[PDB]
Amino acid sequence: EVLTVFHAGSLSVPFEELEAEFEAQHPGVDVQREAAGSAQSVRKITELGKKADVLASADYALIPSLMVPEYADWYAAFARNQMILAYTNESKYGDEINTDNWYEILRRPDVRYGFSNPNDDPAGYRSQMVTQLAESYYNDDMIYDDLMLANTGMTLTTEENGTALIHVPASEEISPNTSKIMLRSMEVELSSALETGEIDYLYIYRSVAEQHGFEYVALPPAIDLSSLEYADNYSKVQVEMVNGEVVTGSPIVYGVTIPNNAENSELATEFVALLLGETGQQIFIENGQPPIVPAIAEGKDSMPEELQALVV
Repeated sequence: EVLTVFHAGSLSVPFEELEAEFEAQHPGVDVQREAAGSAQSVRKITELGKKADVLASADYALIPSLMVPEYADWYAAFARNQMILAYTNESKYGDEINTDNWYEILRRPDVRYGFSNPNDDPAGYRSQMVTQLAESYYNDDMIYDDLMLANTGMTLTTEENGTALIHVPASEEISPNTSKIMLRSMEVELSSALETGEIDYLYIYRSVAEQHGFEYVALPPAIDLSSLEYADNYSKVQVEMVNGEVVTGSPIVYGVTIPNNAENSELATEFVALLLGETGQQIFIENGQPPIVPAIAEGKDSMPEELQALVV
């Protein structure tokens, strides 16, 4: 039989490992994964009329926003990403750097750091969010100014409600000081630059750092966008992109559901049980995407009995 799984691209490595283990436990089963962007994966079900047994989004909130109640009765937040500061043995002051002093290292004139385009890449605007949130955490109101405002065409205003608003101009108008910053649209250019020592530090997800074998500084959960419990702190920063669209600091949390129109719901239950259980947990730990344990569910009383045992 066949199990159809639509998942976010960033879930590819762990879901590959899940496919292998699930097929090893279930001989006759053919797991057919489709990797795409999270919103695209959801739209396949909600707009294109495609049938999937499992839907996994890199933004859990897309499930209640777009699928509930017509296509989903429940969802579970099961893992997260986290913003880190990646480096290598070639990075200046790598021996010194830690969670307490990372921004002080970045302040040094000879240190160069990379981040993605904040207009086009979530990792890009997230680099700005994390840096701004650092100010309240470390009691230093010049971190964002020194690192970003002084070296780019990005600006900052304070909204009437106390929220920090970062303004990103046209990509060609960001015009970074290249002695301090490497800014790229394609993240692989930045990871390559870190590998060769062209940059010293790189704002990227933990998953990416671990995949490349980079060292990294773990950042406080209050600022690193990893934790559901710090959602109200993350929301204290917003980023306005050139087009006018505004994004808000929020947890980077993965969500899963079995769609209401799944063709093999019973088999889907067993797959999600593997994902939420000890096997899936370790797989996600190993890919730098820490699991939420137990997973946090909405619509728990509408979930299969087997899955209810695996959620809060």
